[PDB]
Amino acid sequence: IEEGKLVIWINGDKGYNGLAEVGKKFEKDTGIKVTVEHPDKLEEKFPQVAATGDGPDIIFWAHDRFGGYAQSGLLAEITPDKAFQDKLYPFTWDAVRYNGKLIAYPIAVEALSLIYNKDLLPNPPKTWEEIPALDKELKAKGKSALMFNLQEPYFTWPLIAADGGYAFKYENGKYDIKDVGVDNAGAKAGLTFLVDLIKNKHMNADTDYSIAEAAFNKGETAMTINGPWAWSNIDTSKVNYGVTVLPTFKGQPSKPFVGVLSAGINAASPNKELAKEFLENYLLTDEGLEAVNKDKPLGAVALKSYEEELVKDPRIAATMENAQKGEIMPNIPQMSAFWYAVRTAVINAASGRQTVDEALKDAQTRIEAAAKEAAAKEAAAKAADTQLFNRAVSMVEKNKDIRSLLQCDDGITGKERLKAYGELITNDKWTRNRPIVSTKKLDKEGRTHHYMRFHVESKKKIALVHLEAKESKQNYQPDFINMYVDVPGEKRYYLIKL
Repeated sequence: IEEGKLVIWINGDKGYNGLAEVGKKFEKDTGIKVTVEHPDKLEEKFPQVAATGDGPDIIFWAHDRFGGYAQSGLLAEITPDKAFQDKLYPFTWDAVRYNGKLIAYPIAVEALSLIYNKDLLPNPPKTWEEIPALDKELKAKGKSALMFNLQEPYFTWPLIAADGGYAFKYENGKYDIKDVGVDNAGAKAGLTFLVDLIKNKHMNADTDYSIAEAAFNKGETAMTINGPWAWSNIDTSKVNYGVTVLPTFKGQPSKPFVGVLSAGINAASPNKELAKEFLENYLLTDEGLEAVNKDKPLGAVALKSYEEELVKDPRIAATMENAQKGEIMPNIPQMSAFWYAVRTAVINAASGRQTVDEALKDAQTRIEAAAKEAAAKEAAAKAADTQLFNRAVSMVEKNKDIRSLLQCDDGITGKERLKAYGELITNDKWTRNRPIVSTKKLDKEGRTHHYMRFHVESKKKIALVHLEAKESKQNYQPDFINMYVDVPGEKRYYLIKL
């Protein structure tokens, strides 16, 4: 990655010519060249090139893919101040957090809405419960009330979640991956309502994306559930349509999954401050987003000032309302198990191959099984820190010069047993437990650097040890490249220098 310029990757269905115009304005004002590219499979290539210290400085993609990048240490923690954060809707910041850290800037927000035919239905239903009666009325006119894709859980989840289903619990700013909400009472109630619509012939278990789109766009059904990617085909159909809040179920909003197009900074980039400057001062502004939107519509946006302009279009207002009431898509890898399992559950419940309770219990079990590891990854990460600490403690306590600085009680009867432990303030947080931890950065070459501090104590002195270790390409264990000890009243002592 070249220092003093920015390279940006974004998908080829986005407004990349518009983004390139924001880049040319940045360059006009600052002298810094901005190059926008839209390589195919950028989301698969990114983690491969970033790990070698290559790739773009900034990547734009749906927020949920960034959890895996962050787990791999490939995204830099971003540093917007609180004034900047207050310029975006607060829920959007929840979509770009991993391990308690902000790892991308939210740009736009997408979610399913209720799309309705204003000529058949000028007053669409506020509740799911009223849809059976409305269908009876529309059936008498040779129409139906509602058709939408029943094959895919992304489309059926909004109803299943409404009364309390959820993929994984989000609480205290993070996911509890072992806390899955697929076979709880809320999910059962929503899926039973869906299956009852099918049993009562208000919907057909075979309806899929194409069949529902064709019925709505031909004026055969009064409503569908779909997202903003579908609006252009309806425009061509000339159906007189509106877009509105999804119906409530048991008095609770339907909860569609929310996707937040976000901009992440490559952890290996030598241009992190330039990327922040571009993103905060040029892109996430009314003028910057307008330029992107004019090329290809962003939909609803995270930036309050520009969203307040876009909602002149009530369809955009509806996307945002549904998104604010929705479930942010989780950014953790066990969602692959969620999709696989809930897809079978909903198909089987809708076909009658299983009951709702059996279908959802089987799904819940499969997801929990998938979630049983993942402890393992953070456990292994912690054990890597414990190994760095134990190696460093051994080096320090074997060093004659450091023992002397610590005024160790050593002599013919024995050597003093030193204690070692972490700090009371760790990453600016009160930690009475004195934890052993490192922080990580990626260098220009994509190699991981680990930074750790800990105390060593003799009866006479308590010192602070600092170390930096660098990932090895030959060995599992990293190499120490810097290590020093500050003993009060003494000169800093380097065990390893540079």
